[PDB]
Amino acid sequence: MSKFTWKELIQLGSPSKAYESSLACIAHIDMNAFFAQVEQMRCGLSKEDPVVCVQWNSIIAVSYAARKYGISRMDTIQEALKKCSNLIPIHTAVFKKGEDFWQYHDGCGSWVPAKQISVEDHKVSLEPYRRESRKALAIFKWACDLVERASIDEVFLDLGRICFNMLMFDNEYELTGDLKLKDALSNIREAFIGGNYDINSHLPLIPEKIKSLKFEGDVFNPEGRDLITDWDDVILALGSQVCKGIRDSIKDILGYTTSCGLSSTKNVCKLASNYKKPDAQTIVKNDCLLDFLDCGKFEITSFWTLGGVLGKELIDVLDLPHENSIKHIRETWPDNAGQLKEFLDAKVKQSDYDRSTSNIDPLKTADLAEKLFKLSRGRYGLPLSSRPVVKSMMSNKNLRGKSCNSIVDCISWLEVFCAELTSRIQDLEQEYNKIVIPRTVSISLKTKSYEVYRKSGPVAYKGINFQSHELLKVGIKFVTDLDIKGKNKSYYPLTKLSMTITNFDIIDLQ
DNA sequence: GTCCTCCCCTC
DNA sequence: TTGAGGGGAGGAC
Ligand SMILES: Nc1ncnc2c1ncn2[C@H]1C[C@H](O)[C@@H](COP(=O)(O)OP(=O)(O)OP(=O)(O)O)O1
Ligand SMILES: [Mg+2]
Ligand SMILES: [Mg+2]
Repeated sequence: MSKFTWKELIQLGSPSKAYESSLACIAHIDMNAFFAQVEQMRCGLSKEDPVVCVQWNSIIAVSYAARKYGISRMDTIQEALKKCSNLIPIHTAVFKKGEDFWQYHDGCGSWVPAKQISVEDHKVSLEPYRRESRKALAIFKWACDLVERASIDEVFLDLGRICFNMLMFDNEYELTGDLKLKDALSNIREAFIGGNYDINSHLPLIPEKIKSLKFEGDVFNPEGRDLITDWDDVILALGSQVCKGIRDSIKDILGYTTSCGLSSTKNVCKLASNYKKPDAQTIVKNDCLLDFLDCGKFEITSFWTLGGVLGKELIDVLDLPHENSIKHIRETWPDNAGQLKEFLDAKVKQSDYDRSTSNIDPLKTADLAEKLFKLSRGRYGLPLSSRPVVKSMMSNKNLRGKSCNSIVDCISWLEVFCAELTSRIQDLEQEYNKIVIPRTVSISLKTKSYEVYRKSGPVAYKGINFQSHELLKVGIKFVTDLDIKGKNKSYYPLTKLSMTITNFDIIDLQ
Protein backbone atom coordinates (compact mmCIF):
# COMPACT_ATOMS: atom_id res chain seq x y z
CA MET A 1 0.00 0.00 0.00
CA SER A 2 0.86 3.70 0.05
CA LYS A 3 3.15 4.93 2.80
CA PHE A 4 0.50 7.53 3.62
CA THR A 5 -2.83 7.56 5.42
CA TRP A 6 -6.23 9.12 4.82
CA LYS A 7 -5.49 11.22 7.94
CA GLU A 8 -2.35 12.73 6.39
CA LEU A 9 -4.15 13.50 3.12
CA ILE A 10 -7.26 15.04 4.65
CA GLN A 11 -5.14 17.19 6.98
CA LEU A 12 -3.90 19.04 3.90
CA GLY A 13 -7.31 20.76 4.12
CA SER A 14 -6.54 22.16 7.60
CA PRO A 15 -4.46 25.37 7.70
CA SER A 16 -3.48 24.71 11.31
CA LYS A 17 -2.24 21.11 10.73
CA ALA A 18 -1.36 20.76 6.99
CA TYR A 19 2.36 21.55 7.64
CA GLU A 20 2.68 18.52 9.93
CA SER A 21 1.69 16.01 7.27
CA SER A 22 4.35 14.01 5.42
CA LEU A 23 2.20 14.96 2.36
CA ALA A 24 2.67 18.73 3.03
CA CYS A 25 3.28 20.88 0.00
CA ILE A 26 5.18 24.03 0.91
CA ALA A 27 6.73 26.65 -1.39
CA HIS A 28 9.46 29.19 -0.66
CA ILE A 29 9.56 32.00 -3.19
CA ASP A 30 12.39 34.47 -3.29
CA MET A 31 12.47 37.54 -5.58
CA ASN A 32 15.41 37.53 -7.97
CA ALA A 33 17.88 40.44 -7.47
CA PHE A 34 15.09 42.22 -5.65
CA PHE A 35 16.22 45.85 -5.16
CA ALA A 36 17.77 45.85 -8.67
CA GLN A 37 14.52 44.58 -10.20
CA VAL A 38 12.57 47.31 -8.35
CA GLU A 39 14.89 49.98 -9.80
CA GLN A 40 14.76 48.36 -13.24
CA MET A 41 10.95 48.48 -13.22
CA ARG A 42 10.82 52.04 -11.78
CA CYS A 43 13.19 53.31 -14.46
CA GLY A 44 11.44 51.44 -17.32
CA LEU A 45 14.51 49.27 -18.05
CA SER A 46 14.70 45.70 -19.33
CA LYS A 47 15.88 42.26 -18.15
CA GLU A 48 18.96 42.83 -20.40
CA ASP A 49 20.06 46.14 -18.77
CA PRO A 50 22.97 45.69 -16.28
CA VAL A 51 21.39 47.47 -13.34
CA VAL A 52 22.92 47.51 -9.87
CA CYS A 53 21.25 49.07 -6.83
CA VAL A 54 23.76 51.18 -4.84
CA GLN A 55 23.74 52.20 -1.19
CA TRP A 56 26.47 54.77 -0.53
CA ASN A 57 29.47 53.04 -2.18
CA SER A 58 28.25 49.44 -1.92
CA ILE A 59 26.35 47.36 -4.46
CA ILE A 60 23.32 46.23 -2.38
CA ALA A 61 21.75 44.31 -5.29
CA VAL A 62 23.01 43.11 -8.66
CA SER A 63 20.66 42.37 -11.56
CA TYR A 64 21.18 39.09 -13.41
CA ALA A 65 22.27 41.04 -16.49
CA ALA A 66 25.12 42.55 -14.42
CA ARG A 67 26.10 39.20 -12.85
CA LYS A 68 27.08 37.96 -16.36
CA TYR A 69 29.96 40.43 -16.03
CA GLY A 70 31.24 38.94 -12.72
CA ILE A 71 29.64 41.64 -10.50
CA SER A 72 28.80 40.47 -6.96
CA ARG A 73 26.78 41.97 -4.10
CA MET A 74 28.98 44.04 -1.82
CA ASP A 75 31.42 44.87 -4.58
CA THR A 76 32.13 48.60 -4.41
CA ILE A 77 30.69 50.68 -7.21
CA GLN A 78 34.30 51.34 -8.41
CA GLU A 79 35.00 47.64 -8.87
CA ALA A 80 31.65 47.14 -10.66
CA LEU A 81 32.45 49.87 -13.23
CA LYS A 82 35.72 48.11 -14.21
CA LYS A 83 33.84 44.85 -14.87
CA CYS A 84 31.08 46.48 -16.97
CA SER A 85 31.41 49.79 -18.83
CA ASN A 86 27.69 49.90 -19.67
CA LEU A 87 26.76 49.48 -15.94
CA ILE A 88 23.56 51.24 -14.78
CA PRO A 89 24.16 52.11 -11.09
CA ILE A 90 21.01 53.38 -9.37
CA HIS A 91 21.18 54.69 -5.81
CA THR A 92 18.49 54.01 -3.23
CA ALA A 93 16.07 56.83 -2.49
CA VAL A 94 17.21 59.11 0.38
CA PHE A 95 16.04 61.66 2.98
CA LYS A 96 18.03 64.88 3.33
CA LYS A 97 18.79 65.98 6.90
CA GLY A 98 16.57 68.98 7.58
CA GLU A 99 13.79 67.67 5.32
CA ASP A 100 10.80 65.41 6.05
CA PHE A 101 10.36 63.39 2.85
CA TRP A 102 12.37 60.92 0.78
CA GLN A 103 12.98 60.95 -2.95
CA TYR A 104 15.22 59.53 -5.65
CA HIS A 105 18.16 61.66 -6.82
CA ASP A 106 18.55 59.96 -10.21
CA GLY A 107 21.77 60.90 -12.03
CA CYS A 108 23.55 61.32 -8.64
CA GLY A 109 26.03 59.13 -6.70
CA SER A 110 29.71 58.62 -5.71
CA TRP A 111 30.40 57.77 -9.39
CA VAL A 112 29.40 60.66 -11.81
CA PRO A 113 30.33 67.68 -9.23
CA ALA A 114 27.22 69.07 -7.43
CA LYS A 115 25.73 65.56 -7.76
CA GLN A 116 27.19 63.32 -5.04
CA ILE A 117 24.54 62.16 -2.41
CA SER A 118 26.68 62.70 0.69
CA VAL A 119 26.71 60.22 3.60
CA GLU A 120 27.02 63.22 5.97
CA ASP A 121 23.71 64.85 4.94
CA HIS A 122 21.35 61.98 3.97
CA LYS A 123 19.72 58.77 5.21
CA VAL A 124 18.57 55.81 3.07
CA SER A 125 14.91 55.18 2.28
CA LEU A 126 14.12 51.50 1.65
CA GLU A 127 10.43 52.36 1.25
CA PRO A 128 10.26 51.81 -2.51
CA TYR A 129 11.33 48.22 -1.87
CA ARG A 130 8.90 47.78 1.03
CA ARG A 131 6.02 49.09 -1.09
CA GLU A 132 6.78 46.57 -3.81
CA SER A 133 7.10 43.81 -1.21
CA ARG A 134 3.57 44.61 0.04
CA LYS A 135 2.20 44.54 -3.54
CA ALA A 136 3.73 41.09 -4.02
CA LEU A 137 2.29 39.97 -0.65
CA ALA A 138 -1.22 41.03 -1.78
CA ILE A 139 -0.86 38.87 -4.90
CA PHE A 140 0.38 35.85 -2.95
CA LYS A 141 -2.40 36.16 -0.35
CA TRP A 142 -5.02 36.43 -3.10
CA ALA A 143 -3.72 33.13 -4.55
CA CYS A 144 -3.15 31.26 -1.27
CA ASP A 145 -4.88 31.09 2.13
CA LEU A 146 -1.68 30.81 4.14
CA VAL A 147 1.29 32.99 3.37
CA GLU A 148 4.23 33.86 5.62
CA ARG A 149 6.34 36.89 4.76
CA ALA A 150 9.77 35.65 5.87
CA SER A 151 11.73 38.79 4.89
CA ILE A 152 11.46 41.73 2.49
CA ASP A 153 11.68 39.45 -0.58
CA GLU A 154 10.81 35.94 0.71
CA VAL A 155 7.48 34.22 1.32
CA PHE A 156 6.47 30.73 2.25
CA LEU A 157 3.17 29.36 0.90
CA ASP A 158 1.19 26.43 2.30
CA LEU A 159 -0.36 24.90 -0.82
CA GLY A 160 -2.26 22.22 1.16
CA ARG A 161 -5.83 23.37 0.36
CA ILE A 162 -5.13 24.08 -3.30
CA CYS A 163 -3.48 20.65 -3.79
CA PHE A 164 -6.14 18.81 -1.85
CA ASN A 165 -8.99 20.53 -3.69
CA MET A 166 -7.40 19.95 -7.07
CA LEU A 167 -6.74 16.31 -6.28
CA MET A 168 -10.31 15.66 -5.16
CA PHE A 169 -12.50 18.16 -7.00
CA ASP A 170 -10.89 19.52 -10.16
CA ASN A 171 -12.86 18.18 -13.12
CA GLU A 172 -11.14 20.18 -15.87
CA TYR A 173 -7.41 19.52 -15.42
CA GLU A 174 -5.96 17.42 -18.23
CA LEU A 175 -3.02 15.05 -17.85
CA THR A 176 -2.99 14.32 -21.59
CA GLY A 177 -5.22 14.96 -24.59
CA ASP A 178 -6.95 11.65 -23.86
CA LEU A 179 -6.84 11.74 -20.02
CA LYS A 180 -8.33 14.02 -17.37
CA LEU A 181 -7.14 14.11 -13.75
CA LYS A 182 -10.68 13.18 -12.62
CA ASP A 183 -10.49 9.91 -14.53
CA ALA A 184 -6.91 9.09 -13.50
CA LEU A 185 -8.05 9.53 -9.88
CA SER A 186 -11.45 7.77 -10.09
CA ASN A 187 -10.60 5.24 -7.32
CA ILE A 188 -9.47 7.75 -4.70
CA ARG A 189 -12.30 10.20 -5.57
CA GLU A 190 -14.87 7.43 -5.34
CA ALA A 191 -13.58 6.47 -1.88
CA PHE A 192 -13.48 10.06 -0.70
CA ILE A 193 -16.99 10.97 -1.93
CA GLY A 194 -18.26 7.54 -0.76
CA GLY A 195 -16.95 8.49 2.63
CA ASN A 196 -16.53 4.94 3.79
CA TYR A 197 -12.78 5.12 4.70
CA ASP A 198 -11.08 4.88 8.07
CA ILE A 199 -8.99 7.96 8.83
CA ASN A 200 -6.16 5.76 10.16
CA SER A 201 -6.06 3.43 7.13
CA HIS A 202 -3.41 3.67 4.45
CA LEU A 203 -4.33 5.20 1.12
CA PRO A 204 -4.78 2.99 -1.88
CA LEU A 205 -1.77 2.48 -4.10
CA ILE A 206 -1.46 5.24 -6.64
CA PRO A 207 -3.19 4.35 -9.91
CA GLU A 208 -0.86 3.78 -12.91
CA LYS A 209 -2.69 6.56 -14.83
CA ILE A 210 -1.55 9.33 -12.42
CA LYS A 211 2.08 8.75 -13.51
CA SER A 212 1.18 10.88 -16.63
CA LEU A 213 0.92 13.88 -14.36
CA LYS A 214 3.85 16.26 -14.92
CA PHE A 215 5.94 18.33 -12.60
CA GLU A 216 6.39 21.96 -13.62
CA GLY A 217 9.99 23.04 -13.08
CA ASP A 218 13.30 21.38 -12.31
CA VAL A 219 12.94 18.12 -10.42
CA PHE A 220 16.13 17.53 -8.39
CA ASN A 221 16.97 13.99 -9.37
CA PRO A 222 20.67 13.11 -9.99
CA GLU A 223 19.98 9.45 -9.26
CA GLY A 224 17.20 9.31 -11.91
CA ARG A 225 14.54 8.02 -9.53
CA ASP A 226 10.97 7.39 -10.74
CA LEU A 227 9.06 10.71 -10.69
CA ILE A 228 5.61 9.68 -9.37
CA THR A 229 5.58 6.65 -7.09
CA ASP A 230 3.20 7.64 -4.22
CA TRP A 231 0.70 10.29 -3.20
CA ASP A 232 3.35 12.69 -1.92
CA ASP A 233 4.65 12.97 -5.49
CA VAL A 234 1.10 13.50 -6.82
CA ILE A 235 0.50 16.41 -4.39
CA LEU A 236 3.95 17.89 -5.02
CA ALA A 237 3.45 17.80 -8.78
CA LEU A 238 0.03 19.46 -8.55
CA GLY A 239 1.62 21.97 -6.22
CA SER A 240 4.35 22.72 -8.78
CA GLN A 241 1.63 23.45 -11.38
CA VAL A 242 -0.17 25.87 -9.10
CA CYS A 243 3.03 27.51 -7.88
CA LYS A 244 4.08 28.28 -11.45
CA GLY A 245 0.68 29.96 -11.91
CA ILE A 246 1.27 32.14 -8.82
CA ARG A 247 4.79 33.06 -9.88
CA ASP A 248 3.51 34.01 -13.34
CA SER A 249 0.97 36.39 -11.71
CA ILE A 250 3.85 38.08 -9.88
CA LYS A 251 5.81 38.34 -13.12
CA ASP A 252 2.86 39.50 -15.27
CA ILE A 253 1.44 41.96 -12.73
CA LEU A 254 4.62 43.41 -11.15
CA GLY A 255 7.37 42.43 -13.60
CA TYR A 256 9.42 40.41 -11.06
CA THR A 257 11.08 37.07 -11.61
CA THR A 258 11.35 34.61 -8.72
CA SER A 259 13.16 31.47 -7.76
CA CYS A 260 11.16 28.89 -5.83
CA GLY A 261 11.68 25.73 -3.86
CA LEU A 262 8.94 23.11 -3.51
CA SER A 263 9.05 20.31 -0.95
CA SER A 264 7.25 18.94 2.13
CA THR A 265 9.03 21.33 4.51
CA LYS A 266 9.95 25.01 4.90
CA ASN A 267 13.60 24.28 5.58
CA VAL A 268 14.06 22.24 2.40
CA CYS A 269 12.07 24.76 0.35
CA LYS A 270 14.40 27.60 1.40
CA LEU A 271 17.45 25.61 0.30
CA ALA A 272 15.74 24.63 -2.95
CA SER A 273 14.70 28.22 -3.89
CA ASN A 274 18.36 29.19 -3.77
CA TYR A 275 19.54 26.18 -5.84
CA LYS A 276 18.76 27.67 -9.28
CA LYS A 277 18.40 31.31 -10.21
CA PRO A 278 16.98 33.33 -11.85
CA ASP A 279 13.44 32.51 -12.87
CA ALA A 280 13.34 28.85 -11.79
CA GLN A 281 11.49 26.40 -9.62
CA THR A 282 13.38 23.57 -7.90
CA ILE A 283 11.34 20.58 -6.67
CA VAL A 284 12.61 18.20 -4.01
CA LYS A 285 10.70 14.91 -3.81
CA ASN A 286 10.67 13.09 -0.49
CA ASP A 287 12.63 10.23 -2.04
CA CYS A 288 15.26 12.76 -3.23
CA LEU A 289 15.68 14.55 0.13
CA LEU A 290 18.94 12.81 1.03
CA ASP A 291 20.30 13.18 -2.54
CA PHE A 292 19.63 16.96 -2.21
CA LEU A 293 20.86 17.53 1.32
CA ASP A 294 24.00 15.49 0.59
CA CYS A 295 24.84 17.08 -2.82
CA GLY A 296 27.86 18.86 -1.29
CA LYS A 297 26.38 22.37 -1.10
CA PHE A 298 24.97 22.11 2.42
CA GLU A 299 26.10 21.64 6.00
CA ILE A 300 24.20 21.60 9.29
CA THR A 301 24.93 25.33 9.44
CA SER A 302 22.91 25.88 6.23
CA PHE A 303 19.72 25.34 8.22
CA TRP A 304 17.72 28.29 9.54
CA THR A 305 18.66 28.98 13.21
CA LEU A 306 21.89 27.02 12.89
CA GLY A 307 23.88 29.61 10.92
CA GLY A 308 25.47 31.32 13.96
CA VAL A 309 26.94 30.55 17.37
CA LEU A 310 24.48 27.72 18.25
CA GLY A 311 25.46 25.98 15.04
CA LYS A 312 29.17 26.36 15.87
CA GLU A 313 28.59 25.08 19.40
CA LEU A 314 26.75 22.04 17.92
CA ILE A 315 29.68 21.33 15.60
CA ASP A 316 31.93 21.20 18.69
CA VAL A 317 29.57 19.33 21.07
CA LEU A 318 28.51 16.71 18.43
CA ASP A 319 32.11 16.40 17.06
CA LEU A 320 30.77 17.07 13.57
CA PRO A 321 33.22 16.99 10.67
CA HIS A 322 33.97 20.07 8.59
CA GLU A 323 32.17 18.63 5.55
CA ASN A 324 29.23 16.25 5.08
CA SER A 325 27.97 17.13 8.56
CA ILE A 326 24.36 16.49 7.60
CA LYS A 327 25.00 12.87 6.58
CA HIS A 328 27.20 12.52 9.67
CA ILE A 329 24.32 13.46 11.97
CA ARG A 330 22.02 11.09 10.12
CA GLU A 331 24.34 8.07 10.21
CA THR A 332 25.81 8.56 13.71
CA TRP A 333 22.27 8.47 15.30
CA PRO A 334 20.54 6.42 12.63
CA ASP A 335 17.48 4.94 14.31
CA ASN A 336 15.78 7.61 16.43
CA ALA A 337 16.23 11.06 17.97
CA GLY A 338 16.53 9.51 21.46
CA GLN A 339 19.99 8.25 20.45
CA LEU A 340 21.03 11.85 19.87
CA LYS A 341 19.21 13.08 23.02
CA GLU A 342 21.20 10.57 25.14
CA PHE A 343 24.41 11.88 23.63
CA LEU A 344 23.39 15.50 24.32
CA ASP A 345 22.18 14.83 27.86
CA ALA A 346 25.58 13.33 28.70
CA LYS A 347 27.66 16.25 27.34
CA VAL A 348 25.42 18.84 29.01
CA LYS A 349 25.09 17.13 32.39
CA GLN A 350 28.90 17.36 32.81
CA SER A 351 29.92 19.86 35.56
CA ASP A 352 32.52 21.47 33.22
CA TYR A 353 29.82 22.21 30.58
CA ASP A 354 29.34 26.04 31.06
CA ARG A 355 25.57 26.59 30.95
CA SER A 356 25.83 30.43 31.08
CA THR A 357 27.89 30.66 27.83
CA SER A 358 26.07 27.85 25.94
CA ASN A 359 23.08 28.27 23.63
CA ILE A 360 21.77 24.77 24.32
CA ASP A 361 18.89 24.55 26.79
CA PRO A 362 19.60 21.47 28.97
CA LEU A 363 15.91 21.15 29.77
CA LYS A 364 14.98 21.04 26.10
CA THR A 365 17.37 18.42 24.69
CA ALA A 366 14.46 16.23 23.46
CA ASP A 367 13.37 19.08 21.14
CA LEU A 368 16.92 19.77 19.94
CA ALA A 369 17.60 16.09 19.21
CA GLU A 370 14.33 15.73 17.32
CA LYS A 371 15.06 18.93 15.37
CA LEU A 372 18.54 17.76 14.29
CA PHE A 373 17.41 14.20 13.65
CA LYS A 374 14.64 15.45 11.34
CA LEU A 375 16.51 18.34 9.70
CA SER A 376 19.22 15.87 8.67
CA ARG A 377 16.56 13.83 6.87
CA GLY A 378 14.65 16.78 5.38
CA ARG A 379 11.55 16.02 7.44
CA TYR A 380 11.52 18.87 9.98
CA GLY A 381 8.15 20.57 9.49
CA LEU A 382 7.71 24.04 10.93
CA PRO A 383 4.40 25.88 10.71
CA LEU A 384 3.90 29.00 8.66
CA SER A 385 2.87 32.13 10.67
CA SER A 386 0.72 34.78 8.98
CA ARG A 387 2.29 37.98 10.28
CA PRO A 388 0.53 41.17 11.35
CA VAL A 389 0.50 44.27 9.13
CA VAL A 390 3.60 45.40 11.03
CA LYS A 391 5.52 44.30 14.13
CA SER A 392 8.38 46.85 14.32
CA MET A 393 9.75 49.78 12.27
CA MET A 394 13.34 50.99 12.40
CA SER A 395 14.98 54.18 11.12
CA ASN A 396 18.77 53.86 11.24
CA LYS A 397 21.76 56.08 10.44
CA ASN A 398 25.37 54.90 10.74
CA LEU A 399 27.28 58.17 11.07
CA ARG A 400 30.60 59.21 9.48
CA GLY A 401 33.07 61.87 10.63
CA LYS A 402 31.45 64.53 12.81
CA SER A 403 27.90 64.54 11.32
CA CYS A 404 26.62 63.76 14.86
CA ASN A 405 28.89 65.71 17.19
CA SER A 406 26.44 67.01 19.83
CA ILE A 407 22.93 66.67 21.18
CA VAL A 408 21.86 69.21 18.55
CA ASP A 409 22.96 66.87 15.73
CA CYS A 410 21.26 63.89 17.45
CA ILE A 411 17.93 65.68 17.49
CA SER A 412 18.38 66.75 13.90
CA TRP A 413 18.64 63.08 12.86
CA LEU A 414 15.73 62.14 15.17
CA GLU A 415 13.56 64.60 13.20
CA VAL A 416 14.36 62.70 10.01
CA PHE A 417 13.58 59.38 11.73
CA CYS A 418 10.33 60.72 13.12
CA ALA A 419 9.16 62.04 9.78
CA GLU A 420 10.05 58.71 8.09
CA LEU A 421 8.34 56.49 10.64
CA THR A 422 5.20 58.68 10.61
CA SER A 423 4.93 58.58 6.84
CA ARG A 424 5.43 54.80 6.95
CA ILE A 425 2.66 54.49 9.52
CA GLN A 426 0.22 56.62 7.46
CA ASP A 427 0.92 54.53 4.33
CA LEU A 428 0.08 51.30 6.23
CA GLU A 429 -3.12 52.81 7.68
CA GLN A 430 -4.37 53.78 4.19
CA GLU A 431 -3.26 50.55 2.51
CA TYR A 432 -4.71 48.12 5.05
CA ASN A 433 -7.59 50.21 6.52
CA LYS A 434 -6.26 50.15 10.11
CA ILE A 435 -5.32 52.39 12.98
CA VAL A 436 -1.65 51.74 13.69
CA ILE A 437 -0.44 52.93 17.06
CA PRO A 438 3.17 53.00 18.25
CA ARG A 439 3.29 51.93 21.89
CA THR A 440 6.99 51.46 22.63
CA VAL A 441 10.08 53.17 21.19
CA SER A 442 13.76 52.23 21.50
CA ILE A 443 16.69 54.55 20.83
CA SER A 444 19.98 52.81 20.21
CA LEU A 445 23.30 54.53 19.51
CA LYS A 446 27.04 53.89 19.28
CA THR A 447 29.78 56.22 20.48
CA LYS A 448 33.06 57.20 18.80
CA SER A 449 34.57 54.18 20.63
CA TYR A 450 31.74 51.99 19.34
CA GLU A 451 30.15 51.53 22.80
CA VAL A 452 26.36 50.85 22.62
CA TYR A 453 23.79 52.88 24.62
CA ARG A 454 20.08 51.98 24.54
CA LYS A 455 16.88 53.22 26.07
CA SER A 456 13.30 52.05 25.45
CA GLY A 457 9.93 52.99 26.91
CA PRO A 458 6.37 53.94 26.17
CA VAL A 459 5.31 56.51 23.58
CA ALA A 460 1.96 58.33 24.03
CA TYR A 461 -0.72 58.33 21.32
CA LYS A 462 -2.68 61.40 20.20
CA GLY A 463 -3.58 60.44 16.58
CA ILE A 464 -1.68 60.44 13.29
CA ASN A 465 -1.54 64.27 13.00
CA PHE A 466 0.46 64.39 16.27
CA GLN A 467 2.37 61.14 15.76
CA SER A 468 5.68 62.58 14.63
CA HIS A 469 5.62 64.98 17.61
CA GLU A 470 4.91 62.17 20.11
CA LEU A 471 7.80 60.11 18.75
CA LEU A 472 10.23 63.06 18.82
CA LYS A 473 9.32 63.90 22.41
CA VAL A 474 10.42 60.46 23.57
CA GLY A 475 13.46 60.37 21.32
CA ILE A 476 14.74 63.73 22.63
CA LYS A 477 14.12 62.52 26.19
CA PHE A 478 16.10 59.32 25.53
CA VAL A 479 19.02 60.97 23.70
CA THR A 480 19.43 63.57 26.46
CA ASP A 481 19.23 60.78 29.11
CA LEU A 482 21.92 58.80 27.30
CA ASP A 483 24.09 61.95 26.89
CA ILE A 484 24.12 62.19 30.69
CA LYS A 485 24.92 58.47 31.04
CA GLY A 486 27.93 59.06 28.72
CA LYS A 487 29.39 62.03 30.66
CA ASN A 488 33.19 61.86 31.20
CA LYS A 489 33.41 58.91 28.80
CA SER A 490 34.12 58.52 25.10
CA TYR A 491 30.85 59.66 23.44
CA TYR A 492 30.74 62.30 20.64
CA PRO A 493 30.99 62.10 17.74
CA LEU A 494 28.49 59.20 17.40
CA THR A 495 29.04 56.33 14.94
CA LYS A 496 25.36 55.22 14.86
CA LEU A 497 21.88 56.44 15.83
CA SER A 498 18.57 54.63 15.33
CA MET A 499 14.95 54.78 16.49
CA THR A 500 12.74 51.69 16.39
CA ILE A 501 9.05 51.40 17.20
CA THR A 502 9.26 47.95 18.78
CA ASN A 503 5.57 47.47 19.67
CA PHE A 504 2.37 48.57 17.90
CA ASP A 505 -1.36 48.30 18.54
CA ILE A 506 -3.33 47.53 15.35
CA ILE A 507 -7.07 48.38 15.20
CA ASP A 508 -9.30 46.94 12.46
CA LEU A 509 -11.75 49.30 10.77
CA GLN A 510 -14.94 49.07 8.68
C1' DG B 1 2.21 40.50 36.59
C1' DT B 2 4.76 43.51 32.52
C1' DC B 3 8.97 46.29 31.14
C1' DC B 4 13.74 47.12 29.88
C1' DT B 5 18.13 45.68 28.59
C1' DC B 6 20.85 42.56 26.29
C1' DC B 7 21.36 39.05 23.28
C1' DC B 8 21.02 35.75 19.05
C1' DC B 9 19.28 34.80 14.13
C1' DT B 10 18.69 36.36 9.16
C1' DC B 11 19.01 39.21 4.38
C1' DT C 1 28.23 47.31 5.16
C1' DT C 2 24.26 49.35 6.20
C1' DG C 3 19.82 49.28 7.08
C1' DA C 4 16.73 46.60 7.87
C1' DG C 5 13.88 42.98 10.48
C1' DG C 6 12.40 38.45 13.42
C1' DG C 7 12.55 36.58 18.16
C1' DG C 8 13.39 35.47 23.22
C1' DA C 9 15.70 35.25 28.34
C1' DG C 10 15.80 37.06 32.59
C1' DG C 11 16.58 40.56 35.96
C1' DA C 12 14.39 45.06 36.88
C1' DC C 13 10.36 47.15 38.25
N1 LIG D 1 23.19 42.29 4.06
C1 LIG D 1 22.25 43.08 3.48
N2 LIG D 1 22.11 44.39 3.78
C2 LIG D 1 21.19 45.17 3.19
N3 LIG D 1 20.34 44.73 2.26
C3 LIG D 1 20.36 43.45 1.87
C4 LIG D 1 21.34 42.53 2.46
N4 LIG D 1 21.16 41.34 1.90
C5 LIG D 1 20.13 41.48 1.01
N5 LIG D 1 19.64 42.74 1.01
C6 LIG D 1 18.53 43.29 0.20
C7 LIG D 1 18.90 43.55 -1.26
C8 LIG D 1 18.30 42.34 -1.95
O1 LIG D 1 17.92 42.63 -3.31
C9 LIG D 1 17.11 41.95 -1.08
C10 LIG D 1 16.79 40.47 -1.06
O2 LIG D 1 17.90 39.72 -0.59
P1 LIG D 1 18.43 38.38 -1.29
O3 LIG D 1 17.25 37.53 -1.71
O4 LIG D 1 19.46 37.79 -0.39
O5 LIG D 1 19.23 38.88 -2.62
P2 LIG D 1 18.60 39.25 -4.06
O6 LIG D 1 17.10 39.15 -4.13
O7 LIG D 1 19.24 40.58 -4.47
O8 LIG D 1 19.29 38.16 -5.01
P3 LIG D 1 18.79 36.66 -5.36
O9 LIG D 1 18.32 36.69 -6.79
O10 LIG D 1 20.10 35.93 -5.24
O11 LIG D 1 17.69 36.34 -4.40
O12 LIG D 1 17.43 42.37 0.25
MG1 LIG E 1 16.12 37.44 -3.50
MG1 LIG F 1 16.46 36.45 0.99
